[PDB]
Amino acid sequence: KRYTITLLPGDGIGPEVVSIAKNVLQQAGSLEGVEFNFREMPIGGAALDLVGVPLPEETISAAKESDAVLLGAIGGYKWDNNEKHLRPEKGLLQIRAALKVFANLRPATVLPQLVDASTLKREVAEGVDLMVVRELTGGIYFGEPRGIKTNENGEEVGFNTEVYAAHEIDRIARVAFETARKRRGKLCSVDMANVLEASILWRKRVTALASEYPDVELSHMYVDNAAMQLVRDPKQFDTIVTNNIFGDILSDEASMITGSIGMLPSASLSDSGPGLFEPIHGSAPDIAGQDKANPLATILSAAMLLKYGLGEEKAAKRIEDAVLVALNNGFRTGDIYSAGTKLVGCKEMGEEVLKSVDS
Amino acid sequence: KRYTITLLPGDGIGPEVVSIAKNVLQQAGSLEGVEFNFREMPIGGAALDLVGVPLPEETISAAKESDAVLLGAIGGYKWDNNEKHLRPEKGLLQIRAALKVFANLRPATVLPQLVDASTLKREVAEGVDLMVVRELTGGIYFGEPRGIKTNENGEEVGFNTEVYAAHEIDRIARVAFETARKRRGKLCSVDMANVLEASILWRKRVTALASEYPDVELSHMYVDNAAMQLVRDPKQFDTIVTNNIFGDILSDEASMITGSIGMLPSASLSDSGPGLFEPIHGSAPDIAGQDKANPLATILSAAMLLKYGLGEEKAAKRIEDAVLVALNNGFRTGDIYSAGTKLVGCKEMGEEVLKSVDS
Ligand SMILES: [Mg+2]
Ligand SMILES: [Mg+2]
Repeated sequence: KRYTITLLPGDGIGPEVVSIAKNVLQQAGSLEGVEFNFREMPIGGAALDLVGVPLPEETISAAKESDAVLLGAIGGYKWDNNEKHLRPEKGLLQIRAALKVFANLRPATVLPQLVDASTLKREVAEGVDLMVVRELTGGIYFGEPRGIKTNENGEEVGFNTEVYAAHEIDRIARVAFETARKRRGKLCSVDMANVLEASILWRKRVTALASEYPDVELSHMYVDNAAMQLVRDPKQFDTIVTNNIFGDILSDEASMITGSIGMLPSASLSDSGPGLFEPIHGSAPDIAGQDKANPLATILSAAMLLKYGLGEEKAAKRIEDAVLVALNNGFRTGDIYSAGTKLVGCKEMGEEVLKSVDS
Repeated sequence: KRYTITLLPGDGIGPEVVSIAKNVLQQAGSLEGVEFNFREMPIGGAALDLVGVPLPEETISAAKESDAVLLGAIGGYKWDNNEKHLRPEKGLLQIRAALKVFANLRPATVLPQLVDASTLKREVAEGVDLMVVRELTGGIYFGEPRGIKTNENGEEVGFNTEVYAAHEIDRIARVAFETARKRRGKLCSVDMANVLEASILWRKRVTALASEYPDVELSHMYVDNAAMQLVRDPKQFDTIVTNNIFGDILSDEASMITGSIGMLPSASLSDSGPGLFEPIHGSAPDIAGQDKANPLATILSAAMLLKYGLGEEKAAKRIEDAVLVALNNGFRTGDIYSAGTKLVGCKEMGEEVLKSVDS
């Protein structure tokens, strides 16, 4: 009935779109007898300016002690020439690690009202609805050893290590099987098991877990083939599970295929703590304060918060329905504007979503 | 005026399409005062059946002593349950290493006659014409150390090493710069320099080579952004250079974006020896001997052989022009057939190309 939510407004358009999502979350939850206590905490450039680091401990503490975390965006010109460990992005890596949210869920859907935004033909883009479950805190991005060394003659050698232990594969796979159960019951595990030992172990562990989720249809696909299949017939996918680097690449491809980056939400889940919910778009510093931002991705991230974070299915559906009503009514922010629709600002789009909720 | 060409017919539709490309190469060459000595040598399943290994030494020798190598296809059901080092695919890895062809060139072009084959809208697909220059013999596919080990806890850990030495990056970059010079003078180097040390070194070496090719416009792009840009605006690319694993993924994405896999040729180039030229499609064992294969990719691979392998540009243009004429005249094999066109078999398509050359 009452949940604790940490808000991380962050940078650029972050505070603006989180403020709207906060209100939508309140109203939708209210209609299901659910109430929230919100606390805003610093992260990213906002934290750098206020505290001097991208992620203060107080923010980690508040996040960990809450039921779920809703983040806006991170990044800005001001901090782009900071040392690496003091860049806003570092705070995002750090809070994922601290919350142990190893599972990144990014749903790529093409909404009926926005089909023509995709560069894919209508009959190919219409009905696309897939979920990339990406291992988020491990693999080659974090693997050791790594470096640039000067070998025995004058010459530099640069190296990185793709590495996963069995338990890291198991836990991301389990989340993917559970996620397929909340969707259409089809899971495609994507790897390079024809050449990489790390992928051979990936496929071995996923294959072994299949018997524990016998209700889910499991298939396997190579990464380069998945990159082709997303272009040729993306409607074939329900849920995809893959490692960090392949998930990064394939999800971004899928996101672009839908055609509307400003619409796309994300969830980052752990085994037993609060999840982290965030739009995948950036901080869009050039339109900050100009009332142009698309709040719908953050609103849909609050819907994922309710569904995947708190198990509040009905409240989440209320949010998703109201977004569809706003789009059905012809309202579009600039990034999704098309002839014959109603171009609106961030605030007005937020207002239109709120009325369908409260209708 | 006389060149030595090694033919590697290989498996499935390989022999069929190489035999046609051989003749097209002969005729086009003839019209430019160029003649060829051809020798066929075993590789793949054909070598396995004949000699017992995927790549006999005699084939390496013949290839190395020739001016260029034209390969058909490799693979088949018969040998799929062979141990790894005796699979047909091993022979392809082995001949690339032996020939030291570290540069894989894959042109993704959407031909005007075949635009509707792409799942991308016509206005996006029309005019796509890019070249992926992929490092072919190094990186994580071949990197050490690698394996699946059992650690401390009795738990398996799987790992691989993405590694490049400076000289490996320099030589693939140089080929890419030289390739952009033969195209539109634009080179986009693709990496993950925001996170991988190996990519930091990649970007450092490519950036340093720019001053030696000041005529070429160099830009840099992250891999996940490139995967998006191929979907959103593939016409923006001329030449791309990238490492083995990223090149594999992005080229396959680009191939699918063109819509017609059976049309796509490839070249693998070395510093000073014979190149290896091959269609990117597989051996298609289900249509072998049925006169259904599309010979055009192999024919266009022979055009790359002339141009990139031997510097015979006019003869290469003769081949390319004849393919366009065949297509303009409405001829289509099954894989590129559309309503209103003339469905033909492999032989007849070959004949139409040959007619156009010899006129
Ligand atoms: Mg990305
Ligand atoms: Mg491939």
